[PDB]
Amino acid sequence: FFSTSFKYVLSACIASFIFGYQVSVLNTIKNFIVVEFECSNNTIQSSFLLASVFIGAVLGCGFSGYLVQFGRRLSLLIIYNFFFLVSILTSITHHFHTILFARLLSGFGIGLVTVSVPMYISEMTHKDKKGAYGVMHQLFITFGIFVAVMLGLAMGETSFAKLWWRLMFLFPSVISLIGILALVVFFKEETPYFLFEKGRIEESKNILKKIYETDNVDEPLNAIKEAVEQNESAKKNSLSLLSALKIPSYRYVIILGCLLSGLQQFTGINVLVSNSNELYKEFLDSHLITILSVVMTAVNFLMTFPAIYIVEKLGRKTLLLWGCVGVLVAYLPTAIANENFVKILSIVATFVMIISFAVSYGPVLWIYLHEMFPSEIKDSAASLASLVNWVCAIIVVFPSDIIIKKSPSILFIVFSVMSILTFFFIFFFIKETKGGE
Ligand SMILES: OC[C@H]1O[C@H](O)[C@H](O)[C@@H](O)[C@@H]1O
Repeated sequence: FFSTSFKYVLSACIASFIFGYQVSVLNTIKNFIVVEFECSNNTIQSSFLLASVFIGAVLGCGFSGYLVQFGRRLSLLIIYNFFFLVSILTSITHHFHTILFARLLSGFGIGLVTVSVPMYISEMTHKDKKGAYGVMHQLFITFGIFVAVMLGLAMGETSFAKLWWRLMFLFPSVISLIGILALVVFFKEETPYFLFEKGRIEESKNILKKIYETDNVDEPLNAIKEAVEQNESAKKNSLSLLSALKIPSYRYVIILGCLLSGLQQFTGINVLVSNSNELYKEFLDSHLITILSVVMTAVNFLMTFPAIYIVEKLGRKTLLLWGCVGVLVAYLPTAIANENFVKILSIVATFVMIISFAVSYGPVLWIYLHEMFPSEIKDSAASLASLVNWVCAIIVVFPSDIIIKKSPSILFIVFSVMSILTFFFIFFFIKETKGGE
């Protein structure tokens, strides 16, 4: 291996770290902002504010199609400028209105990352290393979440606090300023799949010529030529944004693609992300909440590492099924228990689900998505599938908190039904991809 392939992956992964940090920055220092702003109406406003990121990420995943059409060059570059300017706005805080709009674009930006970065990795790494390098995207999403917790709880236990949580929202602007200037050493080249948009064939050759340092790249460029000629034809055919529902041959991929992306949220990951400091308040103290959460995100970040190597060994379908097994062992034993014995099962729920998610479904989705739909439909369908993920985030998180307050037994039971449904969905429909186009 030649680390120049990984070099371009890490440069795009700065945007994955800005996503993960934006997701949980406000979710940790939420209580601090309440002090200035105004429980009660704050609980309602805070839920509205949480939604703006999910509603914005839907619109981000939507736009990162019209945007990616101009290249993953501008697509990534633009996020770093945007996120630097959103971080400047989020940091200037006064009232809910300002921070709702600011955290709506922190969601629009986040959306772009979910489509743009996995596509960049998928479109520059070798067929055989595609999965592990795509796993990097999640490895920095998870790292972004944990960093936010360690940075925030650093102030935990004020005048030198009001000038700190402000400095926390501003942190991703410096990271974006790093990433933007870092894509001056890297972003003088765009992924070889740009052969279809621009006939810069010699430039396309010189991309793979540096990636693996092989001067004769007749193998992947003639493989890209066959994938580009399939696109060149479809444009003359005029295959619409849809045509998936119109053509049964294309419906089986768009529907299964959207279904798998949506089923990621029907696991209960973002219930533990957005309500880390809230869901544990039911019994556990404020001193305990901060510990069980800082350990959780550290575990979540650490568990993404084993996925790097086992995504090419087992594959994508083999890993997906194992994640659905571990989630049944995390949900069903806790579901019947609540119809010292259940206090132990609380820690089992805390980590068994986190452990099985970060190594299995978490990264696999964002890499399996850019491995499906081998033709022009690729970028197109990969944007709408990732949008369903952010649509489902609203569909899962919102009712989950309502149902946790009324009956937790029914909640863990419905999540175990989905844990059975997803396993048998992957086993019956989901393909296995280890190298293609
Ligand atoms: O690690 C947690 C994260 O995993 C994935 O990236 C999901 O898409 C995201 O919604 C979740 O917050």
